Amino acid sequence: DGIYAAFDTLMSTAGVDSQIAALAASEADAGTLDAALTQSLQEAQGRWGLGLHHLRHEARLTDDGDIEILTDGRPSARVSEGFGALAQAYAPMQALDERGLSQWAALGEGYRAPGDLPLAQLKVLIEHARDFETDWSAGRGETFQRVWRKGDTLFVEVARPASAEAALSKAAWKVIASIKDRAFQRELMRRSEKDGMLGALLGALAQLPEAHFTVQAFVQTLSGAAARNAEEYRAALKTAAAALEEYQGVTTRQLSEVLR
Amino acid sequence: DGIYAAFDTLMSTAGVDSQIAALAASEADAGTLDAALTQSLQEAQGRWGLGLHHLRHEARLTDDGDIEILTDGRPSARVSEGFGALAQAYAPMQALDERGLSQWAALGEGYRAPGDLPLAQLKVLIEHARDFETDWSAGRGETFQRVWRKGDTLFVEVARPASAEAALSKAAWKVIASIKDRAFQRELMRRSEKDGMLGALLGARHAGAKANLAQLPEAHFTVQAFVQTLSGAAARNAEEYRAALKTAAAALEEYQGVTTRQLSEVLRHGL
Amino acid sequence: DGIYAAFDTLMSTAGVDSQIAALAASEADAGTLDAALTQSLQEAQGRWGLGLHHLRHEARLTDDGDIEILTDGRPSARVSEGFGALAQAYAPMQALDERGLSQWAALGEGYRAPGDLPLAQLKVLIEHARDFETDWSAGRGETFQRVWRKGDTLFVEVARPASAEAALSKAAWKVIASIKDRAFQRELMRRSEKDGMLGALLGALAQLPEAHFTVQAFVQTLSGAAARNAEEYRAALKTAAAALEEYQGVTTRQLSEVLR
Amino acid sequence: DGIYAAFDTLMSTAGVDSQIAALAASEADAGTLDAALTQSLQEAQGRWGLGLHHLRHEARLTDDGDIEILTDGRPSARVSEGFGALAQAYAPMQALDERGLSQWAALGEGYRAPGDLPLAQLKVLIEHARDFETDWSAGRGETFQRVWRKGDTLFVEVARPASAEAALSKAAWKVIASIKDRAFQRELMRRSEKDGMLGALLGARHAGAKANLAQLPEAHFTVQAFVQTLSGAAARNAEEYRAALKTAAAALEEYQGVTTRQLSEVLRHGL
Repeated sequence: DGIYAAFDTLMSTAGVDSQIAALAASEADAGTLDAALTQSLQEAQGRWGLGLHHLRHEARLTDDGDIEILTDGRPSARVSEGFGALAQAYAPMQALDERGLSQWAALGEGYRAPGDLPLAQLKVLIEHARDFETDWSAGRGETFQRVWRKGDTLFVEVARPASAEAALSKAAWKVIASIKDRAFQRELMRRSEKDGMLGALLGALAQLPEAHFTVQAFVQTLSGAAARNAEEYRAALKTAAAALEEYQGVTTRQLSEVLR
Repeated sequence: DGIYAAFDTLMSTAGVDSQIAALAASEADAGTLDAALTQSLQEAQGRWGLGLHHLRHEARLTDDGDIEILTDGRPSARVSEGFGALAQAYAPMQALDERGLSQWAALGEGYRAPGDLPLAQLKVLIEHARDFETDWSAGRGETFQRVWRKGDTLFVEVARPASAEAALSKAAWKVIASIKDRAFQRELMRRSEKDGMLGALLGARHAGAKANLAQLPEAHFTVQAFVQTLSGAAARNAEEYRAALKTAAAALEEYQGVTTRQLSEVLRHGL
Repeated sequence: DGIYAAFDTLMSTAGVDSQIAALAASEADAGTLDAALTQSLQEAQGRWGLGLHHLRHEARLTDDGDIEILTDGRPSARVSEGFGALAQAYAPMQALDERGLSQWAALGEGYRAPGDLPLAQLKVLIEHARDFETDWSAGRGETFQRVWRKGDTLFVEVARPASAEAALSKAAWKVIASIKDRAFQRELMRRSEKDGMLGALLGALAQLPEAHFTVQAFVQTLSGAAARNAEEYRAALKTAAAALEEYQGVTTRQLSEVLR
Repeated sequence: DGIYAAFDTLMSTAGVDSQIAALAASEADAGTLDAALTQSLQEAQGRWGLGLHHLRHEARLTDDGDIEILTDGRPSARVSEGFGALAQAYAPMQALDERGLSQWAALGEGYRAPGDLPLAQLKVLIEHARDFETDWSAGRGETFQRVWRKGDTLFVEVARPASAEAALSKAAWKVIASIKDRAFQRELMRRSEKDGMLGALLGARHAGAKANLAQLPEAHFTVQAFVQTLSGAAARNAEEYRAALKTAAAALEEYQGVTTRQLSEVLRHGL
């Protein structure tokens, strides 16, 4: 179950407990496995902060027993090629500004409401518009928020962009601070002075998916009448911010564990 | 030659100067004539007030020298069948409330906002929503309004519902008030108290006038609405929206007055 | 009990639980308090790694209710003048090399055995010499060791020199890594990038005794026949190394607590 | 003049050429004479083998023209009191074992290493210890050794214990073996079998010879030891230590042989 386990780690870098290997162990058929893979990939895309909401992300089993990742049904990458390869495949499809926020609109071509829109106007849009989308707006705790509705589903995205290097540095900091051996810790803190906690931990990388994917956002979804309710929108925004916090903490602790 | 003038008179009831007869006489190719017929009939559909904005309306020439009208690619009627036949074709696809307003949405399936939305909320929708539609207003008399945007075009519809019979009755009231023979007009009013003003007028017309009046398109079609369209940046302008609402209201009033005058001059010249 | 509490913190920087304020609260007389102060000062001198074993360190109550610190009976400093003042008073009496080890001999003038002495020769000196002293020798875990006998007491000193700046940096590292608030921690780690964890913690010093005194050594003492036994010497060396480790850990955790 | 020569003869029993009489005749000031007396007597104390290294030995002139000997600043005897009186003064401060070796330590209170310490351990002590002392060796016959360092000076003491009576007995054996009168020597041996060889010799001496022999310092003092001293770097040299041990042993042998010859030439010249 090598490819299944690799997909499991790829999902775990986004805080997704896909359990794909366990599902394959239960003699699940190709369709059920593909549906689970696609659901996990969509969940992880909602958290990676790549800004590809305009594309349909799917994952399927191939004839040779591999897992293929596709965008809009177009073959994008395969797991056997490595996680860095899949990041390289995703890169040209992205468009990021200096803040790490996606410049693409989730609804594609069409009007986009300004990010500095007053809350009363946003309430009007929520209650009475058909489809709408807002640009990135500043939020609490150095985060950014936006919202868009497609059909009968309202998506609220809260993002704090973060490079993989920063998360690796934070995890290495925590790991170095948590070392029980005094002399070993003093040596690592000494090497850190010269090569960062990066070369401190490594001296004591691309294969690990955490070097390419880290949690940067979270998308919460409302459906039905809840999609047209301001109370539900605010509740979803709060839950999305809390989920971003929780999943970033989970991923940083997981990275610390894997570096230990 | 006759069918083209018949189409022209059908369009004239909706205020459309199609000039199809002139285009036919100019020996224009088929595609141009079908395009002109389709554009004229689509223009007239927004004025007849049938509430069929969700259907695609087309008109094309057929092999046997007639004009065929189609909705959603499905044939509906031929012009030679008569105007009442066209009305009977359009009727089962209508859904009107007690006020004479269409209950169908212009955008089809989807959310429609309530009517009488405050200027602030409607302004937010106009400036920042992608596509939207509102229900009919409460009314300012027998005049109602609604607005919907599709893609890059905003449509403001102002409708004063009126059947062809209602317009003919208004014209009949006008001509009876215009009659200088006081005894004759008093007699006509005495018969009207029993048989309706329209029926009283028709009873004093020529022999077989009812059969000679069903041949006119105005007995089945009349102006019930006016749609004013904005495009581009003006489609997202609340000021342009309210100005277009006023423009459509004034245009509807002018058109209905013109139909009233024409129907009065027809009923008086009858007998 | 301000001066008593200040002396208590001064002893706590060496890991000494002097409890001087509690003793003064029990209406202890001047002699008992002075004896306790002198014992605590000697214990702290054994751990500060200042290399002043050749001097007699005493502490006494003054007529005005202060505490006076003396070397060889000569007034050296007073607690009311501050801990930095006492460090300044101790500084000219010191002699330290590039490794942070004291160059002074604990027995004063006289012969000093080389630090690279073979262990059999050291055993002979332990069993049959009257008084002896060895220079600093390298030991396990980046530590250094030396031994000397005066009269009927054998002292084994194990030292890992460490500046107060390094201990402060290590404590700030631990405190930053232990912060429960994610955004606050990210801000501190960001400021650290520019001003060290020093300005990171301070921006969110000389008055605190930890800025001037930190644990650098430990001295274990044997008496009687145990002073002339090689087994006892090796056991004392092991206990001294373990005590150095334990007290350095205790002081670093205490400094982390006081910076939190 | 007599007391100075008496001190000289007292020193001669320990191999010290004090020349106090010449210094007195040279009219040297008091301080010089006291210093010379003290140095000579301290030199003789290390050869008499009384084991009083822990005491400070001094000699000084007094008001009445005599010489007073002091230990630790306490007066002990005057030279005019006789040499036996000086021996009786020194005796209660001694502590000798059955071998004639002093049980007192040279460094006083403190640790003393066992004797017969292997060359390696003793070498470590010599090179790296500050101050140390060892007990007496097992002996190589009646000759014993020990070593102690104080400050910058190392002392190696080699002792062959012998009372003045023992040295006189050895000299008596020598002179009796030297006697050419075979009948006389056989008679002396016959009396010696009963009264000791020394007593047999003294019985054949002059009248009142025992009273005429107590006036000689050699009846109470004799060479029992030799101390060789190293200073400075040589005080921390094991090779210098062993060389000094050999030097002290040879010097002790030479000194005791000289005393034996002198005592024999005195006993023979007696009668």
